[PDB]
Amino acid sequence: LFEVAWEVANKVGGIYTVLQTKAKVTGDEWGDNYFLVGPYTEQGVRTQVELLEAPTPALKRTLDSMNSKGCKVYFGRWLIEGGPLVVLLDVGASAWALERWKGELWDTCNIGVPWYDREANDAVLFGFLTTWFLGEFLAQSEEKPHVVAHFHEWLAGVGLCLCRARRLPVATIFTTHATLLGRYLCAGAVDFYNNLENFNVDKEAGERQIYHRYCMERAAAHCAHVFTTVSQITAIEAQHLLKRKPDIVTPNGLNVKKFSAMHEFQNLHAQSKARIQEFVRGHFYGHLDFNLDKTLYFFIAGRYEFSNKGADVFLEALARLNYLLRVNGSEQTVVAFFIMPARTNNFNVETLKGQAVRKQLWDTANTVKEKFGRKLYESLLVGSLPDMNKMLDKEDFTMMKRAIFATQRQSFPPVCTHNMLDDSSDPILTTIRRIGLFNSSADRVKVIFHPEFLSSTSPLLPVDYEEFVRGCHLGVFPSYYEPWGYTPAECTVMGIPSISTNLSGFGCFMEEHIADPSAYGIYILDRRFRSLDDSCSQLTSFLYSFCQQSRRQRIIQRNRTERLSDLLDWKYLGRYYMSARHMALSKAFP
Amino acid sequence: LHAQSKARIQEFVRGHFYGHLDFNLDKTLYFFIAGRYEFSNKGADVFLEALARLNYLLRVNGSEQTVVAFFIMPARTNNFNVETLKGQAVRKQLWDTANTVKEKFGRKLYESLLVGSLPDMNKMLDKEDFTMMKRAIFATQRQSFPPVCTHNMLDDSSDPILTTIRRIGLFNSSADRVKVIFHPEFLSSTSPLLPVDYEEFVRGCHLGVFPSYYEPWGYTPAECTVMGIPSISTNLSGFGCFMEEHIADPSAYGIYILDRRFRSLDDSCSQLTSFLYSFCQQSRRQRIIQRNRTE
Amino acid sequence: LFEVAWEVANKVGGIYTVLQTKAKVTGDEWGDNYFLVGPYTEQGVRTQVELLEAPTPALKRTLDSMNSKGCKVYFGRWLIEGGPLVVLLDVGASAWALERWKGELWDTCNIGVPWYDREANDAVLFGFLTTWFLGEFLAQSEEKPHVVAHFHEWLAGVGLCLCRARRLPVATIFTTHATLLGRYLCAGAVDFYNNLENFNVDKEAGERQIYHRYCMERAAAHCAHVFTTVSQITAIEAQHLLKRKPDIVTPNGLNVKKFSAMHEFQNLHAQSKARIQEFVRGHFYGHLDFNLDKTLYFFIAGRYEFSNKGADVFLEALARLNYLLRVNGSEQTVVAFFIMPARTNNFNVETLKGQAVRKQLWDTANTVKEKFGRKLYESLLVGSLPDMNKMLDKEDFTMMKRAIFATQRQSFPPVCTHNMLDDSSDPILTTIRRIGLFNSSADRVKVIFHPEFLSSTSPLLPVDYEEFVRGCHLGVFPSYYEPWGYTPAECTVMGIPSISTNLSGFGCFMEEHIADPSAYGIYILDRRFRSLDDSCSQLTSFLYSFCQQSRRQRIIQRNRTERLSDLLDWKYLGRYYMSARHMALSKAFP
Ligand SMILES: O=c1ccn([C@@H]2O[C@H](COP(=O)(O)OP(=O)(O)O)[C@@H](O)[C@H]2O)c(=O)[nH]1
Ligand SMILES: O=c1ccn([C@@H]2O[C@H](COP(=O)(O)OP(=O)(O)O)[C@@H](O)[C@H]2O)c(=O)[nH]1
Ligand SMILES: O=c1ccn([C@@H]2O[C@H](COP(=O)(O)OP(=O)(O)O)[C@@H](O)[C@H]2O)c(=O)[nH]1
Ligand SMILES: O=P(O)(O)OC[C@@H]1O[C@@H](O)[C@H](O)[C@H](O)[C@H]1O
Ligand SMILES: O=P(O)(O)OC[C@@H]1O[C@@H](O)[C@H](O)[C@H](O)[C@H]1O
Ligand SMILES: O=P(O)(O)OC[C@@H]1O[C@@H](O)[C@H](O)[C@H](O)[C@H]1O
Ligand SMILES: OC[C@H]1O[C@H](O)[C@H](O)[C@@H](O)[C@@H]1O
Ligand SMILES: OC[C@H]1O[C@H](O)[C@H](O)[C@@H](O)[C@@H]1O
Ligand SMILES: OC[C@H]1O[C@H](O)[C@H](O)[C@@H](O)[C@@H]1O
Repeated sequence: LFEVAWEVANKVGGIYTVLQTKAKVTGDEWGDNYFLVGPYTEQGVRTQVELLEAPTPALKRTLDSMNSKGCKVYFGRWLIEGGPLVVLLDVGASAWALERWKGELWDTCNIGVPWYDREANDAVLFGFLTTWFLGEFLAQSEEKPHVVAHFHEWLAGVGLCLCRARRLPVATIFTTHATLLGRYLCAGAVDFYNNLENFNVDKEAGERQIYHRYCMERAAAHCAHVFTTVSQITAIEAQHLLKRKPDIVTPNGLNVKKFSAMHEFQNLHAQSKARIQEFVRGHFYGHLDFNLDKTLYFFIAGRYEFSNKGADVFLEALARLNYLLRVNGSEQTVVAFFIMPARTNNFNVETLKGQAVRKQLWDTANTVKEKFGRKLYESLLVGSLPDMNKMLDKEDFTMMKRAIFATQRQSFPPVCTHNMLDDSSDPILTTIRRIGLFNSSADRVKVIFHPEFLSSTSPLLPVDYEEFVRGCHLGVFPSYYEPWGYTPAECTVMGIPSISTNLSGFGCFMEEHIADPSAYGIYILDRRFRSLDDSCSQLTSFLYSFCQQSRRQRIIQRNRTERLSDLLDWKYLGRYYMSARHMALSKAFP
Repeated sequence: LHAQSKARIQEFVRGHFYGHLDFNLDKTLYFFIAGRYEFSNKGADVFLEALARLNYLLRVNGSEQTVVAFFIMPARTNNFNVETLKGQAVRKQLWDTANTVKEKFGRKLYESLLVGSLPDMNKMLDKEDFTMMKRAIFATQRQSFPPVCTHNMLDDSSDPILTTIRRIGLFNSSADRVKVIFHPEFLSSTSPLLPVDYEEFVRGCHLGVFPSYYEPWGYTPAECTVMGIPSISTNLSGFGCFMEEHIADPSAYGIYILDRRFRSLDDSCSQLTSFLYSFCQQSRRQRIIQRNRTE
Repeated sequence: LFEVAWEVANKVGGIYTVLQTKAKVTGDEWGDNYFLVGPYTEQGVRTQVELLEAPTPALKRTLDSMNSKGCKVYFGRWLIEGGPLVVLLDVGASAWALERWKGELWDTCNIGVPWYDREANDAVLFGFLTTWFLGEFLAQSEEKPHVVAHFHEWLAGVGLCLCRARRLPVATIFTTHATLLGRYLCAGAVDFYNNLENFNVDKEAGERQIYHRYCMERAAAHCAHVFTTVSQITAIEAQHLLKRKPDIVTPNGLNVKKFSAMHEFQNLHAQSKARIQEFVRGHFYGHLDFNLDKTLYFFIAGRYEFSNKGADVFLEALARLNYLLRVNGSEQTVVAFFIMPARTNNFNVETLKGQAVRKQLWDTANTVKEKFGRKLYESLLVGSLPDMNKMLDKEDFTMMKRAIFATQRQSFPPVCTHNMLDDSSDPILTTIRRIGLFNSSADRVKVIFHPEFLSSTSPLLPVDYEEFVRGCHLGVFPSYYEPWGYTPAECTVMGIPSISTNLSGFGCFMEEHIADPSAYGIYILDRRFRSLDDSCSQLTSFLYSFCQQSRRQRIIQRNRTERLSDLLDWKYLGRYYMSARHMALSKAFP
């Protein structure tokens, strides 16, 4: 098996997660005949990969057959023990002969990549290197086994045509997880779901680009022995646009972390929410005028797509929910996070300063705490109950007064934790300042935009993504166009209720698998049969309905949402890959 | 008190010089010049010239000693800069990561001691904690040099201190034997960074250099000597004049009286450099004895 | 060099400390030609010794020359890096032929050991083994060097006669640190210092025993090329009783631990006194009616000799000082420790229970402390100064009341921390209950008898001896008969003022080395020209005078006492051993 892809060592939301979750089961069920191919980027990928430059059995012949011939191929383990013997390929090591590879592409399939975008050039170069490695392996192994080559996305789709030109006896499977042409039309301010058969692919390809990419994608789909897509909705645009109906639907699964107790995810949520509460206390210093027990943490994560990931409708719903909470005289407050990576330069002074003063207050309270504890210990040793007024003197009251005065703040807490280099052109900040949300005292919702992926080694918010998601209360992902949707998937795996859409692969998958959804925390939101304003109103209604329920109802809802983890497990969802491999073997050679 | 305050200053230095802790901290001496922001009156130009010269001698002498010189002179700022707060944040993030590995190691060691078997030291730490230590080490990697000013001043092109610092080529580099930290604000016990009031910080330093040209009496050296810290006064100062005829043979009690009346500016700078180097050469025992004599 | 002795691996107050302190300088000045010989006891001595059974250079010939011949010889390092290549000898391994060794002793010097005491039989067996090892080494080394053999005490004195019988060409030095006959006459309720020339050695030897021991000691003194003693007072009884005037006086030194700062011993004293204060709070639970800042810690340590170490006079002085402190209306209190090992079975329930309730109160105060700190942190985060009455609720007051009630105690704290198996015959407890000292509320002095050596791994008092001594305030050692005195020596080395005697080697040594003593914390107490009652009165006066001075005076006195460490340093006191070695070399062979 060869699961060649571009995201194996570099962290990107797509491809990387599905491969990392699949590797364990796909290796334990099959064995050491599982091989993974990907690129090399000088970004720290070697930190997570245990490279094996020295010769190693289980395809030891290529190391002394081709490595010392002007190429660069490594063998790694990934630090994940699913037996993922990964074949890492360097991109910049072999780039001096791009002209001959372009000529080879011209001879074979009249395709290639223009010099405008280096991403696709690197993808094609990696495809050439992968094809050379696979051919060398077949030559060295005397063609005794019939290996199956599987391809993900267009970043590794040139392998299909390269192998078909050379007629290598392998079973070809191609699985596209996102028709990028659909992605770039859905961002073109044009309706995409009302009609699909009225699109002219060649006319649209090129004004927004995606002409060579579309051509190579369709060539791979046609020439691949087995074609596959993520959701049933994915197959719909695949057969209507690429004119190649997928052989079988292959829903995306996850490696659920089973605990010895059913309620351990609740404890993880409690701890992570405590950490988020510490961050909130840091950010809203001098403005802690709202109860923190009535605070709910909403969030929308993923790549920074405004109209595709559904951030405009979420912000409109947040403004409306703020208006209803203000006019209803409610003590509930909602802190909404926005984890969408936009380029910054560093943090702003306000956020780091807020964390600093929060922990300075923590230190001052600690000091008074040890002094009080020592005096109380003396009193208990003597045998007299404290009268509570003889312990604290004038100096510690003086320093508490000084600390309180130092934390006084007149400006409002910032909406962005980082210092972005383009604030006049950022959609999120623009609409935030348009809808009049500035974390004010009167505001019932507080927006925090964290334009960066979460990491466990960050100066502020020392939580990785999974822990932070476990800490939140509701994940709102009203995405207009996205094939499957991972973020709601692990939200429901970790027990957090989520707001999906009927235009999403996750929402569609959970639509017909459960009778009466939204009773299990899956607030499916209709975006196909409703206008934008109606969808915003429905999102506001869903948010308010989540707000009105008490703590017991929230706990019960989280339990019900967690109970659905078995649907997205790779044990249940891995059978489709096995079926695809069986069809590929039957088509190529029994 | 000096030991505790120097420990706090060491924590601040570790925060500021994160990813650049290539110098021994036991060979680090903390000089400072405090008071109101007068350049030619409080003697900040001559101090910076002497700092540059002492850096040159320490570099050409192959010395392991390093000197961190503080400049507490209030100039109007707007807030801190991102680099300094970020440095404190990553320092205490490393502290938290080391703490986490520390509790895990302590629990495993407690289990081993309860069983009755001496640790073999390789069965305790697994792959995950090594992974997070590697990630923490990578996160603290830094390519830019530590800043010379902890705050964000609104006029850097017209500040005398920063101008002469960038003129004398001092940027807290790895090769630099002296590191300059300009803190344009009075110290306070309730500050987000450096949570020390002025007296505690002065107790933590090693030598207070106040080569003031014109000032009537001089308080800063007075409480420096009251708290035991050796000081460098001048014969144009009221404190220096007062201590001149009250003690036979000064500079044997930590009062490095510096002549600025009968000497030119260059000669005064050379004498200040000689005094700084002489303070640098003496060992820990000599420093302790000198602090006792000054107290 | 061969510093053969019985206390090299087993912990005994004498011999062990002097050898362990000397080894560093005597090895750094000379080198790897330094060899140490001692016995083997199955008591954990191998834990502190890195045995080298495998062959090792620097006398590698004996390992393959004699070890595989029915004997048992090891090579060790001691874990002390003074280069102490120690030659460890097993005692029980070679004991099957004691009859032939007894016959050899009869042939050589008409000496030996009767079967009443196994200590001296083991000593003689170890002496035979040492002589065999030394002879084998000379045979293997072709007698190229002229090694010097030095002997300590009568536990290794048979080596002198054994080597003299065989006429081995070595330079013999013998250093007796205690004339044991003097020790056992001074405990016989007979005056010993008024006259020395009127004693009949043979008549006294045997009724109290020490006949064979005395004979072999005097034979070693006569036959040794160089004879040496600890103090000038030691030489006095040596020449008047053994009839062999020592060649030179060899005062006992110590390896002083120099710190980078002069005042570090003050900080060590502060920390150790804090630990002793924790122990006192544990022991006196429910009876902490006295200020702990006015508490002074006196102690008398060493082996359990009542009339020789001066414990009766110390207890009489403690009772008198208690009477004066009571009638003077003083707030000062004195806790007097008695570290004298007597056999026990385990601790008593009261002391362990007291430590337990002390740390239970510590835990309860801690719990209230975290609750208070969290509430205070919330208040400071809000921005409001605490009003100090809204934080503590009824439950934590309830548990503080319950804890206070649980620590109520009606019986007085015990005087002995352990459970001794003979309380009706213990001199210390007998005189304590006679002088009416029971740690009462009215008592101004509190006596704690700890019948065991201090250790760092004890369930209570987790302090080794040096740390505890650093923590105390005054070491009272009014010893009647003891040759030199180590305990006051390291008391003054570590800065603690001490009360020595003019009958002591340390007191005599410090008498003529400093003008006007007792101005440096050395309270020399006259016991030769004064009666017992007068000595007790002088001790009471010294204790009261120490009590009256304030904290500043105590600190200054500790500084002055610490300044005298250079007198007892081995650098200054090691020249006498060098002189003795030079005389031995001159007498044996130039
Ligand atoms: O701060 C973040 C936010 C998102 N993700 C990852 O990004 C993926 C989102 O994938 P999705 O299919 O939702 O959309 P994509 O970002 O791939 O377009 C999830 O698997 C997350 O694990 C992350 O690692 N850190
Ligand atoms: O960070 C600082 C620096 C200086 N000072 C005070 O400023 C005074 C300096 O007075 P001096 O006579 O040296 O000169 P002045 O500043 O009055 O001109 C000293 O007493 C210090 O206590 C302070 O409080 N904090
Ligand atoms: O709790 C104790 C008490 C005493 N000692 C040691 O016992 C020795 C006392 O020797 P000294 O010459 O005072 O009298 P000895 O006990 O040898 O007769 C000192 O060196 C101490 O180090 C000890 O290790 N722990
Ligand atoms: O954050 P909430 O919705 O109020 O949930 C409250 C918390 O949920 C879970 O983490 C646990 O059951 C906690 O015990 C509970 O306090
Ligand atoms: O900072 P230094 O000059 O090296 O002084 C070293 C320190 O001085 C004092 O604070 C104390 O004596 C400390 O015990 C000592 O370690
Ligand atoms: O126990 P005392 O005799 O009262 O001595 C008091 C203590 O002595 C030394 O340990 C130190 O100087 C301490 O700073 C001091 O508090
Ligand atoms: O369909 C699988 C997932 O990965 C894809 O590459 C897309 O980035 C994401 O939107 C999709 O949900
Ligand atoms: O002379 C007394 C002190 O206070 C004065 O006001 C000056 O500011 C200062 O330089 C002087 O040393
Ligand atoms: O004289 C040296 C020291 O060790 C001796 O063996 C005695 O036990 C002790 O009292 C003496 O002070």
